[PDB]
Amino acid sequence: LPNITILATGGTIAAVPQLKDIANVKGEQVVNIGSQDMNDNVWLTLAKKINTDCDKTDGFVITHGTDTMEETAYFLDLTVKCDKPVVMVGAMRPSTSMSADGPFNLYNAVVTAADKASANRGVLVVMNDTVLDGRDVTKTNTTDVATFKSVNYGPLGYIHNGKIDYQRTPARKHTSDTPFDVSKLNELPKVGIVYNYANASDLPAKALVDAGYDGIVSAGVGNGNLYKSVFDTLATAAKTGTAVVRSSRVPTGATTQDAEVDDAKYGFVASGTLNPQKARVLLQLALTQTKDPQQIQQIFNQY
Amino acid sequence: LPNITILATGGTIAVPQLKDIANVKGEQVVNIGSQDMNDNVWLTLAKKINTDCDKTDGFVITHGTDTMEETAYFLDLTVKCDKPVVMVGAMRPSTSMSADGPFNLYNAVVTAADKASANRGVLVVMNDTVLDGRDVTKTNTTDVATFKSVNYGPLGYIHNGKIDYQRTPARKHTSDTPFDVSKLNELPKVGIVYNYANASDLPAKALVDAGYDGIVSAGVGNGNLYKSVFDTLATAAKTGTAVVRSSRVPTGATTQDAEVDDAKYGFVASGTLNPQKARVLLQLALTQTKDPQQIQQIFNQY
Amino acid sequence: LPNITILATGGTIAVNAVPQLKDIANVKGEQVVNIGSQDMNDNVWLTLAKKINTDCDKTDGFVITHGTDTMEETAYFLDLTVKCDKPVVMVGAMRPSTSMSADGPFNLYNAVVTAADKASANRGVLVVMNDTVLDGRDVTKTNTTDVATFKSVNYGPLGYIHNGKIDYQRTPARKHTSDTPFDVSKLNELPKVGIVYNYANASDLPAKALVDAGYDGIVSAGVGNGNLYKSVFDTLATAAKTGTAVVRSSRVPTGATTQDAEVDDAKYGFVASGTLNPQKARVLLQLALTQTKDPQQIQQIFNQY
Amino acid sequence: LPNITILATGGTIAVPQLKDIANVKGEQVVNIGSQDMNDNVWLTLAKKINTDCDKTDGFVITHGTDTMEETAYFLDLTVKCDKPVVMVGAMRPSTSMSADGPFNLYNAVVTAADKASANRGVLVVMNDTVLDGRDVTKTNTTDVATFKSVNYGPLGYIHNGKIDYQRTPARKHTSDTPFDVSKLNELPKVGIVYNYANASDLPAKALVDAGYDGIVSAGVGNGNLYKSVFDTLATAAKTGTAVVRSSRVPTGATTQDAEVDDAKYGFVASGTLNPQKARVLLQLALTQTKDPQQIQQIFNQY
Ligand SMILES: [Zn+2]
Ligand SMILES: [Zn+2]
Ligand SMILES: [Zn+2]
Ligand SMILES: [Zn+2]
Repeated sequence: LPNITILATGGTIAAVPQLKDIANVKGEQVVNIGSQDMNDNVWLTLAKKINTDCDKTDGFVITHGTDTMEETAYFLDLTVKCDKPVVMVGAMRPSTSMSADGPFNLYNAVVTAADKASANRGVLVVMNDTVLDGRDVTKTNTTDVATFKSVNYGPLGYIHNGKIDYQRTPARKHTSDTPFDVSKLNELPKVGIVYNYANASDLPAKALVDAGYDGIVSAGVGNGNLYKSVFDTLATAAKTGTAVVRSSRVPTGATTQDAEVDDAKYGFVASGTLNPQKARVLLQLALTQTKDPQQIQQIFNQY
Repeated sequence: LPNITILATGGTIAVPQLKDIANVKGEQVVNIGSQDMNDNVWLTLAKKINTDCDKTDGFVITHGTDTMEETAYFLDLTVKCDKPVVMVGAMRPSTSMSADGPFNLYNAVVTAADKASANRGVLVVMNDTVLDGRDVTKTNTTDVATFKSVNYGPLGYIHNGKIDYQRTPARKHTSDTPFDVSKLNELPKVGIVYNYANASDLPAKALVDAGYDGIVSAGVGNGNLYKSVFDTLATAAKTGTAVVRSSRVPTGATTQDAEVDDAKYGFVASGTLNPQKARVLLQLALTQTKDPQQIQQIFNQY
Repeated sequence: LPNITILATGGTIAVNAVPQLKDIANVKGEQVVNIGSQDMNDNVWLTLAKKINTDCDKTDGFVITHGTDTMEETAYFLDLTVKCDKPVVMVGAMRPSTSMSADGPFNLYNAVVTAADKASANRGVLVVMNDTVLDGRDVTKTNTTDVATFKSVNYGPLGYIHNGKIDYQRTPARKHTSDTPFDVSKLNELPKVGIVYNYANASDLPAKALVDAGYDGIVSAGVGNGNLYKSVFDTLATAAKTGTAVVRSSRVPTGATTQDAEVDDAKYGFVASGTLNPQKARVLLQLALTQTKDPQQIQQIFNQY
Repeated sequence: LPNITILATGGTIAVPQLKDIANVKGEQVVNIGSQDMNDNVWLTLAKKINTDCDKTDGFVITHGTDTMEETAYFLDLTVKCDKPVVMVGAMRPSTSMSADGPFNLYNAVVTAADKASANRGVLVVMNDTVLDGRDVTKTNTTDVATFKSVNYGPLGYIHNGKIDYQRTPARKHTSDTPFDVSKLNELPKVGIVYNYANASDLPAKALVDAGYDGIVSAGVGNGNLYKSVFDTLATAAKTGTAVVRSSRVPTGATTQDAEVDDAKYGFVASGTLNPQKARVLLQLALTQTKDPQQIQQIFNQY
C-alpha cells in the first residue's frame, strides 16, 4: 500500500476507517487557520514542504478551507516541483453535521493521491466525486456540497466506488513544467485586486498604487472592461511601472486580448480564463521573473 | 398595436418586424458604454420612465451588457410605472456576423408589448428569455447566452413572439418599494471591496477615510472576510459606515448566522444579491435609514 | 410542534436514525409499498394519491421517501392528483444509507423541515433534495450519481434551505393539486400510455407495437424540438387519425417542445408537450385521457397543467 | 490559405469573410433534414471523407442540429482522415433575424483551417465552441447555445478567429479505432427503448421479434430497467441479442457494478454514452463481434 502524507491547514474535515484499505496515511499540521485568512507565508510554507518532503512519501493530501482552496490550489499548481500527486480537499458541511461531506471527501482525496494515474496531472482538487485541475477549479456556490467546478473546460475525471476514470488532461503548463521556483523566497510581490461596477470609486486603486504595489488585478465588467475612473488610475499606474492585469468579475469565460481594450497602448495584460483571485496568483509569480507587460502576457498565455 | 418607447443609453444594437408587433418611438437619453455607467444615468432613467409612464404602453431600454444587471436592479427598485419596462443589449456588434442585436430587440419589444409582462418588475430580455431584474446576472464574458438568473431561474421563454410565463418574483419591487428617487440628485456613496488570500485592507481603508456611507464586501465563501478587511470593516461599522457582506461566489446566498456574527458587528448579509447588486440596494436603503437592522430588514424584503 | 407523516415506498434512506427530527416535528412512519423506483407503476400511484387524500385531515404534512430513479414521475403525478393542500414532500438518497457521507439523513431532516413550514402549503407537491425545494413538475434527475442530481432545469428551484429555514422566492404558475380536474379517488386503472425514442434510422416497430395493442396514448421522445424520424412520424400520424392520442415531447434534456414548430400538429392531431420531458408528458397524458380523447382538449390540458 | 471542403447534408445554414481564411470548395452529399438521418448517409459520409482525404486540407460538414451528435460520433469512430473534420449547423433559420448559421459556418471554417485542430477526432463547432464528437450533445430544444459537452467540457473556445485549445480527449478515435466501413453497405440493426414507470415491454419485444442485432436501453438512473423490460432484455441476451444499458438521465455514466449484475445477464454498460450515442458504438462493435464481454471492452475504450 502507498504511503500518503496528509497536510493540514485547519481543523478536521472528518474517523474514516476505510482509509486503511487504500493507503498508509500519515498526518502533519502545517498551519491552523480558516481559509479566509490564507496568505503568502502559508503558500510558501506549503510549497517548500511538499517540494522538500517529496521523496519521503508516495503523495500528499492537503486539507484546506473551501473558501480560498481555489487560490492555494493554483499557487501550488505553479510552484510544486514534486511529480507525485498533490490533492487538495475540503468539506462544505461541519464534520459534526448531518450528512457531513468530509469523510467521503477525504477518502476520495486519498484514492486520488494513491492512484499512480494522478501523477503528472498537476495539483488536484477532489470534491463531490470529481477530480479537478487546480487551475480551472473554482467555488461556484456559497453552500452547495457540489460547489467546486471547472467552469470553462471541465473536470479531469470522476471517482466511482474508489476507481478514477481519467478522460481529460489540461494543456496549460503546471508544476515541474513551469519556470517558477519559490524555494528561496520569503515573500511574494505585492499584488492587489480591485472591483469594477457602476460609479466605481478609484480610491481603492489609488491606495494600492500609493502603497507601491508591484501589480494590480482588475476585476473588470464583461470582457475585462474598467470603469473610467479606475481605468485612468491603472493606466497611469502602468506607465510608472505597476503591472496591471485585466480579469473579470464575470464567473465564466475569458478576458481576451483584442477585445474592447487596447492592451498594448496602455501596457495591460489580459487574464484569459483566470478569474481575479487566480489572476493574482499568476501575476505574483510572474512578477518574480519579470515586470515587462509583453512578457507577463506570454506567461498568462502559457500557465 | 401597443405603443412602445425605446430609451437608448448607448449605442446601437434595421429591424422591420417591429412594426408588426408595436408602434415604436425612440429617444436617446444618454450615450455611453455601460462600463462607465453611474449614479446620474440611473437617476435620469428612473425619472424619465416615471415622468413619461402614462404617455406610452411599455418601455424597452437598450443598454450595454456589462452593467445591465446593475441598472436593471436599480430601475426595478425605483420605477413607479406599472407598465412593462424591459432592458436589452447585444453581445455582438450590430455590424458583426450573426449579430444578436436585431432579434434581441425584437424579443424585447414583444415582451414590453405583452400585457402579461406588466406587474412583473423591471425585466431583462436576452437570448429568447425573460429574466427578472433582481436575479439576472452576466455569467460569461462573450457568450450570447450569458444572461441567466442563476439562483431562481427565468420568468419566461419567448418562442415565435409568444412568452410562456411560468414564474413570478416573490420580492416586492417597483411601486411596492419605499424608494422614491424623484427629488434626489445623488445617491449615498457605496463602494465594493474584493476579498481573497492576503487581501490588503487598503481599499477598504480608503473608502472609510473618504467618509463612504456604505461598503459592500465581495467576500469569500458565505461572505467571509480576510482578517485585515474584517478588522477595517468592523471599525467602519462602529463609526457609522454601513457594511453589507456579499460574496465573490457567483451563486448562492450570503446568509445571516453564517460564519460571521452580523448582529455583533453591525453587518448586513446580502443573501443572493451579488456585490454590485447589493451595492444598488444598499444605496437606496441608505436613503431611508442608517441602522443595520433596518437595512437588513430591507435586504430581506427587496 | 407539527405532526408529520412519513409514507415509505421502498425503505430507509437513513427517526432513531435522525434524532434531530424530534426538534422540528412529531414524526410517524407508514410503509405504503416496498418496491424499487425503477419498478414504479400505476398501482402505487393510485394508492399514494388515495392514501394522502384520505389521511389529509389526520396530519399536518406528508413526507414520501422514494427511489430516485423515478422520483420525478411520482412527484408530478401526485402534483396533479393530490387534493390535500397541506405540504406533500418527496425525498430520496443518491447514496446508500450505510455508505460514507450518506445524503439520506440530511435529506430527510430537510424534507421534514419543508413539510413542517406553513409556507410550504399551497405550492403543490414538492421534491426536497440537496438543500433545495423543487416543484414536482419541473424537477428531474440530471446526473446518474451526483447527490446534486435533482434540478428544476427550465424554471429553477422554489426555495433553498439553510440551517432549517426556507427562503421561498418562486411559486409555480401551472395549476396543480386541487386546481386540477383530475380525480383518482374512484379509479382503479390508468389509461395506457407508452414512450418511444427517436434517433437516426429509428425503427417504427416500438410505435406499431403500442398501436397494435390498443394503447390510449403514445408520448414521443422526439429529436430536437419534438421532431420525429420518418418511420415513427408515418406510424404516429396514422395512430392519431385512428384515435390514439400522441404527444410530441423531446429526448433533449431542457427546453420546450413548442406548438407551431416544424410539425403541423393541427393536421395530425399531435399535442406538443411543452417543457414536460417524455416521462412527465406520459403522466399528464394518462390523466388527460381520463377526461378526453380529443386532441384540442389535450393540448389545452398540456397548456394549463 | 488552407483548402477546406464543405460537405452539405441538407439545406443551407447561411459568408464572404470565408475568403479571408480559407479556399472553400463545396459538395452536396445528400439533402435531408437530420431528423431523417440514417445508416446510409453515415456510410456515404465516412467513405466520402476517407476517400477525399488527400484532396483537401480540412472538411466542414453542414448538418441539421437534431441528430448532429450522432453523426459526429459515428464519423469520430470511422473517419481515417486525420485532417480536421468539423461539423456545424444552425439553431435559427438562415432567413431569420440574428440567424446563427453564418458565424457558425465562419467559426467551423476557422476550426478546420487551424493546424491545432488536427488529430482531435471529429469536432462539432457551435456557439463559438469546439466540442468533441463523443461528448457533445444537444442540451436545449431551441437555444443557440444548446450544444455542450455535458460530462467533460469543451476542447477550446473561439475568439476573433483564434482557438484557445485547452483539452483533448483520451478515448481512441479515428485511425486509432479498429472499425472499417469502406466496404460495408449496411450497419447492424440496433434499436433504442425507453424506461419509465409502468413501462411496456412491447417496444423491446418488437425489436427482438424482428431479430434485431442490438438493443440500447434508455434506462432510469444508473442504467436501471423496469421489470418488464428487464425480463424481455434478459431473455434476448441469452438468445444472442447484444443489449447495452444506457440511461435517459442526461449526464453521468451508466457504470458496471451498478444495480444490475451485467455479467450474469450478458448486459453491456455504456458509461457516459447516452442512448443514441450508445447505439453508434454498439452498431460498430457489432461489425466486429457479437460477444458481450468483447463489446464491453469496446465501450471501455472508444
Ligand atoms: Zn493545472
Ligand atoms: Zn424585482
Ligand atoms: Zn405543480
Ligand atoms: Zn473522440
